[PDB]
Amino acid sequence: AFKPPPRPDFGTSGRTIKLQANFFEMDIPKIDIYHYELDIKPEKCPRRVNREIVEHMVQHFKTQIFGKPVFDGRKNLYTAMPLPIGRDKVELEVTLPIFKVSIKWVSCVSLQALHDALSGRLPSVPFETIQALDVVMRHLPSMRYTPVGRSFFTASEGCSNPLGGGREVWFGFHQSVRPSLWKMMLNIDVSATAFYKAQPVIEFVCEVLDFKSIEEQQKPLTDSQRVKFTKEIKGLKVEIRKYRVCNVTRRPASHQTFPLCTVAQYFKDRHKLVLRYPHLPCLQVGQEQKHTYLPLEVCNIVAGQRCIKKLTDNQTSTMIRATARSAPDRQEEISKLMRSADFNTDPYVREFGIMVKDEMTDVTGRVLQPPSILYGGRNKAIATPVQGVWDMRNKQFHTGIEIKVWAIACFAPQRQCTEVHLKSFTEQLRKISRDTGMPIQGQPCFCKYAQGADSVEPMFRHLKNTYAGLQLVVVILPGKTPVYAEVKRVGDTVLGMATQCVQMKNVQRTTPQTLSNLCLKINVKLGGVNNILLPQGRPPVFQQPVIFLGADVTHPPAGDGKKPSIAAVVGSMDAHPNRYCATVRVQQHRQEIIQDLAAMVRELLIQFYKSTRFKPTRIIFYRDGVSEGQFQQVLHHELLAIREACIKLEKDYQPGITFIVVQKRHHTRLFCTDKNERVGKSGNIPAGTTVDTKITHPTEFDFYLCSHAGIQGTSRPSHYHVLWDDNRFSSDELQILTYQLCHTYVRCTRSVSIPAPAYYAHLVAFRARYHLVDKEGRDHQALAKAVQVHQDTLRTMYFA
RNA sequence: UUCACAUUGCCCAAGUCUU
RNA sequence: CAAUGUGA
Ligand SMILES: [Mg+2]
Ligand SMILES: [Mg+2]
Ligand SMILES: [Mg+2]
Repeated sequence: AFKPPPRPDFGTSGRTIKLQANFFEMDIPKIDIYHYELDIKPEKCPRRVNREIVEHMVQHFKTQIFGKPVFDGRKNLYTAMPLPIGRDKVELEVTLPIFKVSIKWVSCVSLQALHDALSGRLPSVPFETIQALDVVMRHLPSMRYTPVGRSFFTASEGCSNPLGGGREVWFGFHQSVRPSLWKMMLNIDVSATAFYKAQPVIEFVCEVLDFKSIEEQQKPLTDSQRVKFTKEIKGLKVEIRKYRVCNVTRRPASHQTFPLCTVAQYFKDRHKLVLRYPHLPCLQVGQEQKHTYLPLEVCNIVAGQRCIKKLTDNQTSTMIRATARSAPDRQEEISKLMRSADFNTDPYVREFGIMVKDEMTDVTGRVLQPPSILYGGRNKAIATPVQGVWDMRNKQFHTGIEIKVWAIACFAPQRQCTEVHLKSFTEQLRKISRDTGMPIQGQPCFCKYAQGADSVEPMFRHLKNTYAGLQLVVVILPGKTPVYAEVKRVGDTVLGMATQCVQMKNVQRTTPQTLSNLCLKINVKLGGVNNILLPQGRPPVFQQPVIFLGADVTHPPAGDGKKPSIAAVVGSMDAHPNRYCATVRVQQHRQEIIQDLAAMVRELLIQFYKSTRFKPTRIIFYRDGVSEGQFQQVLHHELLAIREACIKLEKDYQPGITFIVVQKRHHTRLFCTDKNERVGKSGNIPAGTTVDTKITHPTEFDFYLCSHAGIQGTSRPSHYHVLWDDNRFSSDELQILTYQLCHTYVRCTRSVSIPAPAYYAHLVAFRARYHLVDKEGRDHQALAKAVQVHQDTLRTMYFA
């Protein structure tokens, strides 16, 4: 239960399309290359500090040693020809404007054995060899540019992309080495992120405070100003000799004091310095408990410090405006980068005789046929998606819900959302509900204005007790408000009542499209079936009972230290497949492995049997958001968790488990080669484009599938990787199955970018995160209850 | 909080050392 | 899901 299956075959389905991928072929020599371990003392040093130490050491000891190594920034060094070593250590003493370095060889890396693994000759790809190659390609840019993850950022030359607040956009590129069916590939993609301007602190103060210039004013800052500035620069580094800021003094430099005495005076006396701006305070740097101080005038923000904090609304707006790029525009920016990059020239890439193609790799994809969507009513109409989109005009829900009892609760101000507005909104919504098959048969049995989160629970309690057979509460919200989270806390977890919130602006001015999409959510929440896949058009897997599981963990934002990660798992409850149920848990901070999966799957198998009266013969498990580096760890725990659930249920119940990891967030981009193939304004590849050759895995079962219409920017083709498959799918069937599952998403008449089960799992997790707002053993149980839905909500699609 | 797509935020990675 | 855009 620990090795992924081989690729069973290649797909044959769909018309072919010519594509270019942001992969660049690598020509690698077959040689033994020599790996050395390293030790640098002290070893609490930053990665970049260590690189310097090796850099000098290499030029200092050039005679009788090293007479062009690469270095991974910690303890691994690679050379193209052997050193004067053996397994003998060599204790070296290096100096840099006081370090000791150990160099003990470890092994030989065979680039020969890598040609084999890329062939059918060898079963496995040797990670240690791929690791080496990565260090080679990364060595130069890790010192020229500023690394962030697997990317590299630098201030663009001649361009300034200021964000305000003392920030600006830096442009960069992702870089990674990947084996493939064809060759080694250099994956390159352009990116941008926020950095702090290396301007004087004085100018940094200005932009943060919105001064046109300093001297406005020459009075000491208001505490409102001194605090806001404290928030911006604390934790940043500054140079005079670099230092990190840990505090901003309360008193001006003229009257701030320390035991050797005014800050102004020490610079006046010791350093011959009279300060232009005594009225302003001082940065406290170094150790918080020690008493070092610097005035702002003698300090610069040191370059290369990424902005870890969230951008403001306007900074975000600016950032997007800068990096927004249609697919051709994006294809051209990667291309220009690679020609410019001059990978071949790099002297370290040369030491290892590596050659990189300057042109994007050509790959042949296939564009799969969309499934037909069956509707109900008397029409029993069939929708046919064109380019990943269809519509509901002249169509009714497969199983529409008749709404007899419902209510409206308006938390928008009466002045702003009038009874006319609500009445007109009710008129149109009823018109669209009729055209849609989910007839709202009469006016609401209750319609009252309210205010504040305080009125929610009593209102909803009154409703539940007063109106028998109450199906729905429509809730009008003024905009962004804590009432929403409250409405859902009470509705989902406290009273178990269906609610549908609507922004006030979408009530004041309705449209047929918005109301149609709104009915999609309502009908589902009330137990309806919007549509189903054309039964006779489904893959053979449906000939027997099968459950489709979607799973996902959602972790806390950057910089957060204590919030839990939220695991969510959903399972199909019919043979369509359309109706899903959901389980959800809180678990350890930033743990990807779903800890309580067995319990979650058991719940779903039980409810599947209660809904369908079948026991699944197969389990198709779509698992979102696991990266290659976590495949084995995740699969081991979660495959065994699914078996565990099955085994503790009955007998020998051993359905076939297919384990698929879905990755939407990678750096593979696909482009149309021929301009006549590009779709829409964004110029993206068409919905259904499938790639399972050339750029994919050399031995294992994986494929790219872009299942959605690209509206804007460059589409992300979702990657699927089969980690386990008891059911022995062919490439065709699984690719078609995955694609058809993208058309079973109930919130829109579109093919979405990942399978509905996986998509729902996101919605579920995000809803759990909403139940926990401002609430995040005894700690665990408190949160565990916050995300536990009512008994009456368990079997619903409340998350729609 | 009508909805999708796109940018960022999420596991891996990255990150952390005389006033 | 939140912020920000493109769209229906
Ligand atoms: Mg995730
Ligand atoms: Mg780590
Ligand atoms: Mg949005």
